[PDB]
Amino acid sequence: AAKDVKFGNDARVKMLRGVNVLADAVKVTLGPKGRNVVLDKSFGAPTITKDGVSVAREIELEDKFENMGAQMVKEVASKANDAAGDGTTTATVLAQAIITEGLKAVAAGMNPMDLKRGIDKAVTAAVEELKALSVPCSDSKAIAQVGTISANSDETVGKLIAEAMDKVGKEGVITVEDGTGLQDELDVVEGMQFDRGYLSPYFINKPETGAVELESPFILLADKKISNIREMLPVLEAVAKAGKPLLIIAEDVEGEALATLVVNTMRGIVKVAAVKAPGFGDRRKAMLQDIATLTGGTVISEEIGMELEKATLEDLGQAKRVVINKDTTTIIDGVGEEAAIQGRVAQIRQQIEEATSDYDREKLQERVAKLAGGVAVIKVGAATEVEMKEKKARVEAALHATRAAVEEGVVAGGGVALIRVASKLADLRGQNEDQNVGIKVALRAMEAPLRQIVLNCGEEPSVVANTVKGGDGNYGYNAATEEYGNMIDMGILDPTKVTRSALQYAASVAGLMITTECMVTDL
Amino acid sequence: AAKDVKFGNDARVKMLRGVNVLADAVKVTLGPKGRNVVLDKSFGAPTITKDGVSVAREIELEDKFENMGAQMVKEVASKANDAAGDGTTTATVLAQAIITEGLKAVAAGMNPMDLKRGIDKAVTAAVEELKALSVPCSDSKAIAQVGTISANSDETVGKLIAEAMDKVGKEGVITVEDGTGLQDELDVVEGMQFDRGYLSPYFINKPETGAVELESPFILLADKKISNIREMLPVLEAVAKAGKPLLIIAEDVEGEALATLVVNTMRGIVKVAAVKAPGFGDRRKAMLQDIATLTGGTVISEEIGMELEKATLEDLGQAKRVVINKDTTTIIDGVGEEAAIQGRVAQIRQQIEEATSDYDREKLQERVAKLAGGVAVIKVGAATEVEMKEKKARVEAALHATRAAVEEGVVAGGGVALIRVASKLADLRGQNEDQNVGIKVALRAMEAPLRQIVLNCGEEPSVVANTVKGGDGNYGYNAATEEYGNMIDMGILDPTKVTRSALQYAASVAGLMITTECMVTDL
Amino acid sequence: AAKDVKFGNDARVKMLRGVNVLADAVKVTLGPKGRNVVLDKSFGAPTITKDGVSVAREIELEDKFENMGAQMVKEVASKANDAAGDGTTTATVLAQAIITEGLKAVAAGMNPMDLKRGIDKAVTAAVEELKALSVPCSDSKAIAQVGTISANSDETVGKLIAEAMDKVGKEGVITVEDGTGLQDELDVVEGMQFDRGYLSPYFINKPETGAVELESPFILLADKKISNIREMLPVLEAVAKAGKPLLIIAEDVEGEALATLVVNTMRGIVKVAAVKAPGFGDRRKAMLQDIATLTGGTVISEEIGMELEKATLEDLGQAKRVVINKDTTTIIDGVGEEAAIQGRVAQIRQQIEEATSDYDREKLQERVAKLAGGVAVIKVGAATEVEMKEKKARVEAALHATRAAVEEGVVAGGGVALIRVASKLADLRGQNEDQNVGIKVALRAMEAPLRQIVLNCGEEPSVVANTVKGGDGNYGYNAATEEYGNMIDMGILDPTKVTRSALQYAASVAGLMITTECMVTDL
Ligand SMILES: Nc1ncnc2c1ncn2[C@@H]1O[C@H](COP(=O)(O)OP(=O)(O)OP(=O)(O)O)[C@@H](O)[C@H]1O
Ligand SMILES: [Mg+2]
Repeated sequence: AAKDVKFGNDARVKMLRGVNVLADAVKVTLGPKGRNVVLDKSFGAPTITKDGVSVAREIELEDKFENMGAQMVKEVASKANDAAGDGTTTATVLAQAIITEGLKAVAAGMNPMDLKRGIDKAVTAAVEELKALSVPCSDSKAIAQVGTISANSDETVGKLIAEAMDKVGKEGVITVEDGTGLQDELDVVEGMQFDRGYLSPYFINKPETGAVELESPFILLADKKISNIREMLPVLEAVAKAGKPLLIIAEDVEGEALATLVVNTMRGIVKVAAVKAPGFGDRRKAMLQDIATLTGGTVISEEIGMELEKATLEDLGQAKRVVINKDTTTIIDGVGEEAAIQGRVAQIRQQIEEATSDYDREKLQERVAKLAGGVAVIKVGAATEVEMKEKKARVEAALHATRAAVEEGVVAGGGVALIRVASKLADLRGQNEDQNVGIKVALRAMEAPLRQIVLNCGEEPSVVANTVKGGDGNYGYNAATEEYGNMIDMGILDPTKVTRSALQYAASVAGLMITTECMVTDL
Repeated sequence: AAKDVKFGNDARVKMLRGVNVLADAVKVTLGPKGRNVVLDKSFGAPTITKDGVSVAREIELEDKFENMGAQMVKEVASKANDAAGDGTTTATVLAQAIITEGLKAVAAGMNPMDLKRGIDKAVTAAVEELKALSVPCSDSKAIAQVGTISANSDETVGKLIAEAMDKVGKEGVITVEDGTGLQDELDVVEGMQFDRGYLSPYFINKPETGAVELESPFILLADKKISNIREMLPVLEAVAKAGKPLLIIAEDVEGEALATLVVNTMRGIVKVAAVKAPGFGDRRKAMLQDIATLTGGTVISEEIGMELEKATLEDLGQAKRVVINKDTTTIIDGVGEEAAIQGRVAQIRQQIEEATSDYDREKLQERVAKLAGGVAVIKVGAATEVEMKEKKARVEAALHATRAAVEEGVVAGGGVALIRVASKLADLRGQNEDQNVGIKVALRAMEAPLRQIVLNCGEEPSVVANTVKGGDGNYGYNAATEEYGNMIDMGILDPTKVTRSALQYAASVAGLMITTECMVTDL
Repeated sequence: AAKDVKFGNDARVKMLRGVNVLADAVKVTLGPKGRNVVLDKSFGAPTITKDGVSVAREIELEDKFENMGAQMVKEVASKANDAAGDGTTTATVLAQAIITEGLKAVAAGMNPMDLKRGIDKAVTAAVEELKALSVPCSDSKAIAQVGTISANSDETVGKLIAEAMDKVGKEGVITVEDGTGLQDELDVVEGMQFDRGYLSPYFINKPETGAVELESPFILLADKKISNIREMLPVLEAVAKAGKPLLIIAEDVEGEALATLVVNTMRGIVKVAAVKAPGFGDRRKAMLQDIATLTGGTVISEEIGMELEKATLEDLGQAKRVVINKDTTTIIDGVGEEAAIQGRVAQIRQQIEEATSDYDREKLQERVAKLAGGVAVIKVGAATEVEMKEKKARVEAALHATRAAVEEGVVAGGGVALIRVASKLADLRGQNEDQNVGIKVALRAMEAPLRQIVLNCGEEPSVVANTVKGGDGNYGYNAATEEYGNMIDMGILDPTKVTRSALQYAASVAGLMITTECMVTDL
């Protein structure tokens, strides 16, 4: 394209404008008194929403430069939600704050690199402080309390989570499914989960949540790199004859002919999803075995002279359901052979006993944990299909909030934790003055979420912030009841992981953007 | 595509303008002295109408923001007509009123969230007041009086309704069909009705009323989720050979291949409609059985290893006629086996006797009520096909009006009930002053319908409103005769359900719109 | 030409906007926190001053409506400014707050008349509270502090004022002159000041103040009025030989005969001034004698039979310089005779004792006092001439404020009095709600200026205001200290009169602005 190139402050004002549109649109929804946002749809009537993630998804600007600013913050802030299951809007609010004051200082002649070092330092210390402020959430009593809090004070949801976690471990794999009636059901089943997402976003299925569900799919295990459809057609035909969907777990699927056809062609004729095999090197092969035995299928390895051209249906494994997302694949009910699965777990258990290094032992037991761990399936029952569907959503939300809570504890919600740790860091300094203003920039930015929340309440944000800061510990402002108090006692908290991810990612883009001297885009 | 984003008062004036165009166009038709509205048609000569619903359907604005305002109010107001069988225009008039004054207050600096709380409170109390003001309509004498009133004082229509309702219960399923001659006919027949509408609006048949009629259709019962046409083609072919239309009652039909072909392809070759099975969980399966026995067909369940690939015509049930709409499916004459149907009803009746909980008993008898209830078919006879067709329409209307009347009674029509309950709530207050103006905003809005009605009469609306308010009970203004009096005695009333739905939905959008800070639309 | 007229809110908005613009600049400047200010001039090099007013003076609004609205505030403010000597800004600040609220109320549609009444009522109450609150001016140390306030942390000015004040006496008038050199000089000047107006503004000299200063004025004293030229003429002839500027003292000059000839006939190229002789009756004569002695000139009376014509220049005394203002005319230094002046004083002094009556004593004592007191002159040095002018202006302002402050007594500054009174005021209720709101508005207005100072501080005025209100007695916030302490103890006090004056004027303006439905402008 002939390009349009901008440098320094020119590129600065451009990015700031794009960020302000994105942040201002999204932040109106912040807090219990958050306002609505109308998103036009050609499909029919507009959508009125308060989900800041939905709003962000719709933000695209006309000016190429401003749009670059917005798309940058959107990409990083989204990583927060992916990591902690929440944090995107807060990440956006913080990012806008750091970027606004950062660029002001830059334009005032301060050194961008120093400013960033200062911002980065304040964030390091602040994360330490949050870690210290964190209230743990380990015992089943705590787990349930967090669960119900997340489920809008639903004692039943908290119970479900706590029960599932107890029956499968706090770091065990738990799924949520539709109930068969009024009563909730919970049953551990043969399954597994690995950190590998879909190869193509175009594999997204009915689940609007950005995931893909496959009922009774055929699992295809091939440690080869499939770039062409030719040597896979026979399998595809057989699968098609079965009418069942397919899950391709290979070393990697290349977008030359395979991923191309699998997506561009299979837009209705079949249901095929593809993901990379877990791990690398030799472990990649071993793990595929675990998955194979688990699903009862066999792996096609060129090493053994296995040919996908001859891969029959009996080679393919199967599971009651499979759910894949951005960065994870969960095999819910492997049709494997109980004894076979137990045999492998034992085989690996033996290998662990005869391990000659910590690294070997560690990875070895991570594998047995997956196989021997199983999947806990929660079946949300209710009186009506509507209630059932609504409760199910609540359970899914509470489950992600609670898991984050068990991992890093919990902290005063309502934007109070950030304003708390910030008030502590008032004496923090750096290698020099620029670095110092960098530190101040971040500390002041940490007050943005609470001030926004109080803004939507029709209250004075600088007065409430001033008050909350003067307090100590988990003392804050409850925007729901609009009264001060102990945030934790008032049941207003966030998993420390989301507040952390939000701050870190926010500081990440803010740092990159503050140290950007040139922007290039098509005319 | 690049978006155009508006915040605060800017988005405010935009929505208000779009709402005023929609409301002003529709409200000219309000009352006995309502004016006409000409709707251009490319198809030929323009249509002159007084049906406010038809007018609304045509309203689309050029400005993307203003159009969003109009489409919002149209979507919610339509829910009133769907719920109570009327109320859309009143809902629009009220909505415009609440929104107009609400936004004024917002722009005056009042808290949007408070204003909405106040509006919401006044509506809660007002609905209580309407409930108190309601004159019941239960005895057959009342039922007939309401019926004839709705049928433009036709004693025969009232009789028909009362007779049908008596022969099948006030909450029983009653249909209206074309007569075979001069005399009206009424006969209860084997049938059923469940709250499940068409999956695709594109299934609408000849009935312009937004419904779909199917003569002697083949009912296909499958508790599976049909997303692909492949495993259903054989059935479709067989059905095609029969020339009879088809009704697909499945767990859900996904728009991947099935709903896609069934709609996009079957635009003339066949007549196929699809709806979701009633209920969820285990009840979904049980109910499908009821429907199966009722229509004489069998359900295809993967659990039993049933394959749609082998679903022959004998598996499909049949009914004399089936009528599906936005949110309901009515099986008018099941070709089921009398004894079989009686057997099931007995079987379930036994289950009720051995029930171990209120929830079980309740749902169990709801099912027997459907099967054992049957459908009352009214056959509108007349001297000429024109008369027959016109009377039939009257019967259908009177039948919505009367059913709504039996459910929640009846109240002074002519916009008098709303202005009545409002005059009572003059001392109502809230948590604060903003909330108070919120309350006033709603109370003043409740006078809009009557004032509009009187406006179309060429009379002074503030004088008539002032007078009606000073009165008491069902005392109001009869815009037909243009004299004051007792609305109920003058036979000018509305089912309490429509006045309620109108107010609630109106306050709903008005509330959302008043608490909207940002609008996003394509450039 | 044609005028554009606006009515209702539209008129109001223009005024409001205009008011805000003017107010905003003023508000920031006001308070020691605010920085001084320099004013640009197209005319020439920029003018350097430290006045809130000046900013207002500079500010003109392009929009006629806005400008006019702005003008209204300024004019009132100036009036307050003159009387108070200070608090120009305060009035402006107060007015703006009041106006905005009042306008909002107008937006409310409450009848503004009540609001104005309420405001007036509130003002009256506040005034009473203030008066009680106010305490007598403290000693010179306080005076210096008072001076410093006018100083805006100009220590020297306060010192100068105090020093000048001490020597002269508070009662004694102090005059400011440009410094001879960088070092300030304070010289007491012998001479008497008597409060006499200048007959015509025409006489009024070049300087903006309009006080007329004559260099080496010649003083002619006549008891008799100067009827006509002819009697004058022989005086004039001597004067022609003269040509040093002439000052004339006469009991009165009948305007037409003298003035008509003088103005029309006489170019008046030589500077001339006329003043009425101080006092009336014998006392007036006595005063004249005192003046005459001080001048060293002689007075001619009909009773003496001395002729003006006969009287030569020698009879006329000379003064080093004379300054005349409308209120008063003073002679900075008559050449006089040292012995003569002293002798006269003694003679008068003897007379004072001699007279039995108080009345006689008072007149005599007053007469002696004037001569004895003399006038005090203050010179302001500066690094540069420009600075000196700026300094001088500040000094002058301080002096007036100080003088006013002392007589009035001092009240806590910082708008502490205003806030304090308001709380009491709040309890008071207006006759009707509309009045009530207005009353509240006035109270709110009072609070605001405290906030503005706080804002300059950058401290959140809310907390400060709240804290200030909470404290009983004199409780306030010292900007400089940024510590809470008694205002009196702090010694930062604003004059009661100034505070009172500003408030009243602001209220008046605000009320007027609110009332004014319509504005008219030229096209
Ligand atoms: N250290 C201080 N703490 C509190 N308030 C102070 C302090 N020093 C002065 N002030 C206040 O600042 C105001 C005086 O400033 P300024 O003279 O600018 O206001 P103004 O008289 O209204 O404006 P102008 O003098 O331009 O008319 C008074 O209310 C005074 O009490
Ligand atoms: Mg001042």
